[PDB]
Amino acid sequence: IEKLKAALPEYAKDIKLNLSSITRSSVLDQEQLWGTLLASAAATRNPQVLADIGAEATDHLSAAARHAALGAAAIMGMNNVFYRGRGFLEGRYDDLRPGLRMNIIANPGIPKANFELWSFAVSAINGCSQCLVAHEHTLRTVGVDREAIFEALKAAAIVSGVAQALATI
Amino acid sequence: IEKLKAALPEYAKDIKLNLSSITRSSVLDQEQLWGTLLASAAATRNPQVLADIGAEATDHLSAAARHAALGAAAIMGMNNVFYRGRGFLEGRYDDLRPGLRMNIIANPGIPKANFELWSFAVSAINGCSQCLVAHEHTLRTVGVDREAIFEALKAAAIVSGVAQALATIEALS
Amino acid sequence: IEKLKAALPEYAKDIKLNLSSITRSSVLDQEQLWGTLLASAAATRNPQVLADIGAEATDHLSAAARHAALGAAAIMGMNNVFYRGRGFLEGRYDDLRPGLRMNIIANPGIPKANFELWSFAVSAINGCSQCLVAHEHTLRTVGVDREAIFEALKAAAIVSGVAQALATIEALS
Repeated sequence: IEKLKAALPEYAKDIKLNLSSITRSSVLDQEQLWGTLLASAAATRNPQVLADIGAEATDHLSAAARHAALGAAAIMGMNNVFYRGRGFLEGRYDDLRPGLRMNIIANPGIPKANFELWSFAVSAINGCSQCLVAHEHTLRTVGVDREAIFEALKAAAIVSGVAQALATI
Repeated sequence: IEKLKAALPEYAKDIKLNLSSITRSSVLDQEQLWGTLLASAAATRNPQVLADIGAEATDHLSAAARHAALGAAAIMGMNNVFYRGRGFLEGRYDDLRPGLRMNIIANPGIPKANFELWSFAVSAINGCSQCLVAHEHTLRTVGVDREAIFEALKAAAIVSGVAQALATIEALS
Repeated sequence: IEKLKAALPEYAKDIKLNLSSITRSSVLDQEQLWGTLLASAAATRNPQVLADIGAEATDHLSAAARHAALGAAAIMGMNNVFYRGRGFLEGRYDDLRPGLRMNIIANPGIPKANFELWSFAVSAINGCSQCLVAHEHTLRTVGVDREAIFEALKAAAIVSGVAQALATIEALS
């Protein structure tokens, strides 16, 4: 949403400059861009941005896609915490069974190439490496350029910057 | 708790099933099962979520209990930053008095245990290993199990997933 | 300050003494302690805290300064995520070219040795080791004392504790 680029303060010019440029590249198609932009935004917790990018991510994302990217955010929210947490315990709990349900990572709808990538984005924002890494893997395998994956990280990072600046005014 | 479940969308079923399972569970002291779901929901920072795990906790915890829980998140919000922080600085700050009071550490009511428990929980939501390890090494001393610390982590992670799941819908309309 | 200290609960007793203690600081400046305080509040994302600190802020800080601390939080918000993610990938992308504009960092408007203190404090709140370490290195290079940097870290953690503490009350009841 352009009203979103317009809401950014003047001491956060860079973020604006980075938002209009990331939100209109090409390296990623539309479903991969807006899909990541949507996932990242719900992950910032700033509803302003989620409402805006989402409104824009309707003329690009499919009905299933929207739910997908939002599901990714939902489920990485739990996992990013779990795995990073276990990871900090020197493997001392790797034996138990997490029990956490997550049939959705099997994507329950939409291509994994995209699901997986949006999960990357979210993991980048939440700060969980044991997840950021495996998704870069699951991706790299199914394909996806090293360029596309990087741009997504750039997307997560820029969405996070917008959230912060809009949350300072 | 049961109310909050009809909230999540069709795209977050896992979270739902996940939420009814962690509480339906019985791996730890019912108390340990709420000041952890509480301190944790408080850690998430979602107002809606903190309210529900606020309702079913109304004496589901021992009054001074909530104080300990909610006090765990509050004091950890400080600690998880300072310590994670000092831990990134190559140890060039390991000898400076972090004149930060945290006396609540000598927990109020609740015996100095479940504190380190939901404390541990909170540390997970915030991502501070430095703390997460100490509260675990200590928890594994006051005779606290391990399936229970694990159970706590599952709890911490699930509420966050519930937080994220909710906050997205709570905004869009 | 005072108005914010009284809004906090009883159990958050330790944070109180902390914000109160961090407030009447000598270690850092008026501009320093306050851009940090201001940038940290913005970083905790808590509306109320940004407001109380801002209100008091625009009193010890110049417009160019208040804007700088807010720009730091905004820009670190982008950078703390990118750099952290790239480090998680183990340099396997360390030179793919970020292509992310900054410069607010090159020239923030006010003296760097203050903008850096502010970016540092925010990187501690977001938890980016790559950034904290860079900004901490930079700081020493330009003359700031580790006591001062240590003071900024504390500020950030204490402010964080405030946000967390005030957040729960604001939610429940």
